[PDB]
Amino acid sequence: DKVTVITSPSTEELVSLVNSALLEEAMLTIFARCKVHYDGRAKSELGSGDRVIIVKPDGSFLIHQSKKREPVNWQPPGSRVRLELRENPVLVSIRRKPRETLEVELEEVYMVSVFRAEDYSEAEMAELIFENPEVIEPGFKPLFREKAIGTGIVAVLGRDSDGNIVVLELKRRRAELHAVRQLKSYVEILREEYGDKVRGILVAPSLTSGAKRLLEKEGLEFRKLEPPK
Amino acid sequence: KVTVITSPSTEELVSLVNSALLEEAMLTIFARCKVHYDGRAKSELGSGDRVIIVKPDGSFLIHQSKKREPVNWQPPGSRVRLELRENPVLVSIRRKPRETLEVELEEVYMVSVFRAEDYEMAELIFENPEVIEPGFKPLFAVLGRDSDGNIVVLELKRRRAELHAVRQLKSYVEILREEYGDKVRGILVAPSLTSGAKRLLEKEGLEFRKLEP
Repeated sequence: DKVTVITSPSTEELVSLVNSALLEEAMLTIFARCKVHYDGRAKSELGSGDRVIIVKPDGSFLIHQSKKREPVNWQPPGSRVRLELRENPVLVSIRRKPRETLEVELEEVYMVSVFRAEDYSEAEMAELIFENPEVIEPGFKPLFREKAIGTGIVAVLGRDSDGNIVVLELKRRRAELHAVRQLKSYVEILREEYGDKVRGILVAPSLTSGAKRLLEKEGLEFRKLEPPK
Repeated sequence: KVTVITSPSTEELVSLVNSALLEEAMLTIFARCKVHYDGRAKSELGSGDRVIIVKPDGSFLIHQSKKREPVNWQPPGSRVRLELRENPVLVSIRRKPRETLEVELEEVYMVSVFRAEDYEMAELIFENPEVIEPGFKPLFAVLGRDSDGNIVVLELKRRRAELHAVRQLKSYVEILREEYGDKVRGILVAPSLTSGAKRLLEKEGLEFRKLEP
């Protein structure tokens, strides 16, 4: 029961999902043609128009119009939300301290949705590669690991299926551009010595797309690995 | 107006995203996702359930289950494209300054497409006086007569009524009380009042009626 969705709901349906959401501490999201009234210190009035309404379990109220960025009207966490029936169903958000009120009259509700959403060491990578070389490449033979020459960089030297030297630069975190530059340098050294057979490979959970660009541009490669925890 | 799909295969996802991009419609997707944001400015957030809203103007909004502001967002005047990968990724490109915001969609709960784009009375009282109260006789702000033969004051406002004309109504019914005394009544006519206006209206004894142009 992760997501409930009712498209063009009825009154009893709307009240059902809305109240169930409010009670169950879930995220309520409603796409609607509505009319907006903000009564308070800074007065605001919005007429009929298509809007997205977002009500968080902590009380946060958000009204998003068709454009821009920020909400056209919003209420802070800790505020109070309730659905009261009138000629058309009305979503009332009461912020306290200071006490101000935001009423959203729902003219037509196109969609109502209840979204239940929960809140909230590179060496082990190397040793993992050694334990199972079949992670990186087929018939991959790892040879040795090496670290901390003039830096903190870690590396794995090995041989591939067809015999070429392979360097592996491991990054615990997401792989930046800098990592690709260092890998490139290692590779160009190894190239200078053992010849051009050698190919380097980046090992890291992911990368910035810039890093992928630089990778495909300098002839290097990438391999996906997730650090154990 | 609204097109929704629950637990989509990547075909459905990419289809609906392309539909949002083509038709200039609002794209809303509830998903458990992993959030990467990179550039000269850097932000990284792990797995969790989030709501993803892409507006036709290029605005990108990623909302978590709490607080208020988006957990990550991209300004209006940007570029959003969905690319298939290990898991399908929404990539929002901001240029000048150039930074990029990608969400890896691990589990996609729903995908939705949504359309867009929004952005005197005195005579009406004279004609059909039953508008104010049953058995109402209008005379000549607006002065009138309640069927008990009483002075009835009307102060008319067009849009939502704050407390200004409530003070006005108080003073008007007060001088009308100087002449004609008790049972003389002021009335606030407007499509809507404010809580303050409502309370001041109720305490000082005045009244209210619903009328819209």
